[PDB]
Amino acid sequence: EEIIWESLSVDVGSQGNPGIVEYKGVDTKTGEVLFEREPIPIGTNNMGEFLAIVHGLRYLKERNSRKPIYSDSQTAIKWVKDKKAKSTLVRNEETALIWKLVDEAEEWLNTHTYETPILKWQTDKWGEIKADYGRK
RNA sequence: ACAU
DNA sequence: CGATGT
Ligand SMILES: [K+]
Ligand SMILES: [K+]
Ligand SMILES: [K+]
Ligand SMILES: [Mg+2]
Ligand SMILES: [Mg+2]
Repeated sequence: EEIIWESLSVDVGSQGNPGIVEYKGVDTKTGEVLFEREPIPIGTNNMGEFLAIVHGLRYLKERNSRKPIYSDSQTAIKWVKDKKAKSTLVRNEETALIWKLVDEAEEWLNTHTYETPILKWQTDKWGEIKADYGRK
């Protein structure tokens, strides 16, 4: 089982969990940063990992790319498969922004199609995903 | 347990 | 050490 180097890798970064959430997507081979989301003041790790995959799907579809997406998040991969983000984060004025983005990402999944393979990055074999923030 |  | 999730 080898890395598919022609791929997009995504990852979340946070200050606290729940806390400030951001994410980015990079070229798996070169590490070139392809997109970065502006920090969201309160969210969870798994909400951010979900948003990152969905953004990757939208980014690749816009560019007519058949590349797969790597994520290290078992949870977010399943949420994308199900088209449903099963977060426990409370809904209040401070979490409204992240919940709006998650709701909108789900809505995009339910109104669009894609063949993009969403693959588990095997951290135990390969080390940290190329999109990692280096904060742990 | 596993993945973050 | 704590949190988010299956
Ligand atoms: K990190
Ligand atoms: K990891
Ligand atoms: K746990
Ligand atoms: Mg991750
Ligand atoms: Mg990471």
